Amino acid sequence: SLDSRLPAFRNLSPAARLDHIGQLLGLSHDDVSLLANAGALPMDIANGMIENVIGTFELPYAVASNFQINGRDVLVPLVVEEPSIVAAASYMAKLARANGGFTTSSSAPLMHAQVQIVGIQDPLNARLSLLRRKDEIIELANRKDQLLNSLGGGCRDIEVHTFADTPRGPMLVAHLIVDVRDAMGANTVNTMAEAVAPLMEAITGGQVRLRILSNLADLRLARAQVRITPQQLETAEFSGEAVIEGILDAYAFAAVDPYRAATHNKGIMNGIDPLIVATGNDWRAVEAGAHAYACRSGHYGSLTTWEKDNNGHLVGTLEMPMPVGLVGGATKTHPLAQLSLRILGVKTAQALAEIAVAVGLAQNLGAMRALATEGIQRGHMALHARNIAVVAGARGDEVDWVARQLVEYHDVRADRAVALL
Amino acid sequence: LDSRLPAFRNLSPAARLDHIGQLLGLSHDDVSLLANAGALPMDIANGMIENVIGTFELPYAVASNFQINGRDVLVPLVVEEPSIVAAASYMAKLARANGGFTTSSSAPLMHAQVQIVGIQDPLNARLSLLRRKDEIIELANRKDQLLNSLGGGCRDIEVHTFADTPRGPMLVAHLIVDVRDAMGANTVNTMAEAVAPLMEAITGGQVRLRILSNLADLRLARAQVRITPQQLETAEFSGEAVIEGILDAYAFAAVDPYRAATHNKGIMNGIDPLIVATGNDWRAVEAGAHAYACRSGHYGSLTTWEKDNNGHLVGTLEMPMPVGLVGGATKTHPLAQLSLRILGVKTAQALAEIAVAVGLAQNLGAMRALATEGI
Ligand SMILES: CC(C)(COP(=O)(O)OP(=O)(O)OC[C@H]1O[C@@H](n2cnc3c(N)ncnc32)[C@H](O)[C@@H]1OP(=O)(O)O)[C@@H](O)C(=O)NCCC(=O)NCCS[C@@H](O)C[C@@](C)(O)CC(=O)O
Ligand SMILES: NC(=O)c1ccc[n+]([C@@H]2O[C@H](COP(=O)([O-])OP(=O)(O)OC[C@H]3O[C@@H](n4cnc5c(N)ncnc54)[C@H](O)[C@@H]3O)[C@@H](O)[C@H]2O)c1
Ligand SMILES: C[C@@](O)(CCO)CC(=O)[O-]
Repeated sequence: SLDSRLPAFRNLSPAARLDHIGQLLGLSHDDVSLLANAGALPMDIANGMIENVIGTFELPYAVASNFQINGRDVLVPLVVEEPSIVAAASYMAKLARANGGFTTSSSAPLMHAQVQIVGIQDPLNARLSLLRRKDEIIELANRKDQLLNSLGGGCRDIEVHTFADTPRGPMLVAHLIVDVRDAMGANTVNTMAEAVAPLMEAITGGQVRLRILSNLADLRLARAQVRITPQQLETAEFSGEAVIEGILDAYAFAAVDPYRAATHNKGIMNGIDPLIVATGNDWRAVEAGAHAYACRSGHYGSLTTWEKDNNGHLVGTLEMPMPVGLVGGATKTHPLAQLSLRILGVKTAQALAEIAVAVGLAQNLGAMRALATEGIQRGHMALHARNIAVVAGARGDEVDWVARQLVEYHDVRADRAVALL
Repeated sequence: LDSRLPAFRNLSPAARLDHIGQLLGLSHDDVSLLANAGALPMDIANGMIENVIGTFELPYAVASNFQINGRDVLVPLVVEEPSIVAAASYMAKLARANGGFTTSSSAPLMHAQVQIVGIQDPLNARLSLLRRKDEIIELANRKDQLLNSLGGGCRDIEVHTFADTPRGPMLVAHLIVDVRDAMGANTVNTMAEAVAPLMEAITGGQVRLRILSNLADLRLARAQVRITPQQLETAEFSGEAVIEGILDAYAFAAVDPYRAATHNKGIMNGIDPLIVATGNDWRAVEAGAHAYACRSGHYGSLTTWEKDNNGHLVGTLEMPMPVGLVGGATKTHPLAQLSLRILGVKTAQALAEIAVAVGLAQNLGAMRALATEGI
């Protein structure tokens, strides 16, 4: 069984870290070659992915340590540009280990396919006409994709919503509820929506406009739970019971003030989005479903919950839409995306979804723990000290050195870093 | 500069590089940053984030035809999904015929929250804190003599109160800070941590969070576009019919969050790649975008689409856009500095105005294609 603790991983060299990861996972020489050498994404593949390609763009590729999900250790690849993200997530995962790690689950990979109908003077009546013939509609959609049905997916249901008074007149919107298995679902549900559109026009007598997937995938939920004891959060300056209370103060702040909830949820996506990028998935789709879900109640609030249990332990949850894919798009064509999937060892898209929410939950806890105690700057600015040196006017050889002087004076500021003069 | 770039799509990436270099007078140093893979050295990438074991590549593209306030610009984009660069370049082409994209922006102002709990008289303490704002503003600014010399710094204080939370009433002070050419997160977090003790001394509570807000509604960027019906006539539909179909798609997104989420996702399909190419924090931009889209309590569309008195299609995009030319990873990543040289931006707000123009163009391309698709 795998062991993800990785002692002293933080201070190894990039090549030494890569060698250590290679031995743990049994990666081939070609696998480690893809990360030890630039240009893993070939120009012919890149030119065929998006338009007007003139090259490639690199971001650091990292691994978060200590993660244990449903009793099994996991290494998590992350691709991002911001410091302290990987460190905080590894820290919080380390704390979660002592109490069993993370406990996750997920729903079926259900996606919405919208079919918008206009030009109807009786949208409410047309909705009942569609619901009456729903089996005839579901069958038509499922006969368009026999492979997905053989894989255990397909259209499961239809639901119809009406907007009888819009500025452009009455509107009817039918939702196909489609199990997309291991795909993100975009092209699967868009094709079904195109297939059922003429039948819907005949049933309702209106004009179908949009046939498009919805990114508010509130039926594709992934969940994560975590428990932290007061003893794990004790510092030389704060008691662990006080840290837990401060974290609860920060959670209620996010629940009532959207100015905080936006930043609170941003910290969650600081952990989720790099995993999305590392696996070649669409991070815009994940961000849209996350933040829109955060306002489903009519008030933009926190995606996570934080509570104290009857034992005084800090318990946290994260439940959110998580539409990710193992097949389709850049997940299969980017060789480093396929390597990330092998590093994770995930065998279904839902398994990858559960890892993502576990990381996001850990990320949010890391920001809150720092914010409630010493502040965010002490630990974050220390890992940011190289960039502050480049900003103050050094950057040549005067960098990688005056960063130390900032850290040792516990004063990573541009006003201080310019003490080069 | 002429950003039209004919015969660019079917060309080769080298000839594309050859072009872009010729149009801007790029150094052979700059051209080699993109000709040879590995513009980010390990020594640099190892000091950017933690636990670095490699680098991860995404295509680096340039959208054509864009024109902002009369000035032609080339827009670098970094993303994995197709059709984004093409739809943006073809919408920016139609915008050229009517003057291009027209943009404006507010001052680069960011919030810094200081949360204070345990105050028994938070409403009274709010006025006591506001009356001594000049001390708080001064103290915050003496922590960044550099920003103040460049014309920035903490400008104002606002105080909000929440008398009804399960953890008691809270007083939340907002530092209003001009961050000039930086995105501003670390900058205002330092200021927030610096003024918290004085705030506690005045209010008598206990300070908890000292952190910026990503809902940066004081750092708005605005974009405008105009399209005439003759530009939109297809094979089966008239240009007037296409405009009406685009308006139907907009009202759809305006009433249904399930559509608005996808509608706004298309907007960030154009913005986020520019954020990446310039080495900026795309999580902060995404959070500010979507939280702003539901400021009314109803999650709606960030863009607007109307038919003016001439029958022309007119679109807008106003949204928070905290970006930087300096700070974070912008000054550190070599290709990020190259992206800024390709763009020619001199301020962070100028980068912001370009971002919203690309998002507006991306949203138009998505709606034009969806509205014209036949049954
Ligand atoms: C982690 C810190 C940055 C510094 O750690 P420390 O000094 O305090 O304790 P330590 O004993 O030394 O390190 C303990 C453990 O941390 C890991 N570890 C430690 N250093 C490591 C390293 N260099 N490499 C690898 N692993 C490392 C490593 O696993 C280690 O275990 P080990 O014993 O070695 O086996 C912490 O201050 C911490 O989490 N800060 C929180 C920072 C944070 O959230 N950033 C998020 C981005 S901002 C913003 O976008 C988000 C937001 C705030 O706006 C959201 C919101 O508003 O909500
Ligand atoms: N939730 C969030 O959005 C969040 C939270 C915490 C940290 N961060 C991270 O903070 C970083 C952004 O912080 P930052 O923008 O302050 O960068 P920075 O901290 O790297 O640099 C800020 C300093 O640059 C100096 N400066 C010099 N010339 C300047 C000029 N013309 N204009 C403006 N500043 C100038 C200033 O003195 C300023 O203090 C990002 O990496 C971001 O990911 C983000
Ligand atoms: C086309 C679109 O779905 C982009 C796909 O990534 C956006 C939209 O529906 O408006």
